[PDB]
Amino acid sequence: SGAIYVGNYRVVNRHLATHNDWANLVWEDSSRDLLVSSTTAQGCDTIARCDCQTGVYYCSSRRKHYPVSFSKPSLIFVEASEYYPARYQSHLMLAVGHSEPGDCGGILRCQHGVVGIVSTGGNGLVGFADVRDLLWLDE
Ligand SMILES: NC(=O)[C@H]1CCCN(C(=O)Cc2cccc3occc23)C1
Ligand SMILES: [Zn+2]
Repeated sequence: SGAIYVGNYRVVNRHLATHNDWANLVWEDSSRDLLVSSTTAQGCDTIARCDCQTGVYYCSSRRKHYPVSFSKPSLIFVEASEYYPARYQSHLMLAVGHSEPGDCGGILRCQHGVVGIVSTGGNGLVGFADVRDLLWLDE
């Protein structure tokens, strides 16, 4: 579990979105596993606007932060799940690192701010849904 809070927005994994998130929907994309909903309170996360390929993520299943090198956002095949059929997930970045299903929502950050959130994993890999292209999150 986990979310990004920036301005009047809440960014979460689309497969973990709540009834409240869907009742206050701003935008959602199944191909990215992202959903953004509106909030009454003000968010203070800084979103990174960069092409960094190194950063640090939070891994809830270990209660620890890990440094990682990660790939550029791209279309990566993801096996079928209870939430989606087998498909290519777009805007996804992979890294070598520990992850378990409950790790989704953990933030990945570089020196510039929030890069994205854990969205996939398995076999010593961890996948992050990128958020750096969503320029509208700031205004
Ligand atoms: N974006 C998707 O389509 C997700 C939906 C839920 C399932 N999923 C996973 O990758 C499950 C998983 C296994 C093992 C380590 C994992 O770390 C994070 C997630 C995960 C794909
Ligand atoms: Zn950066």
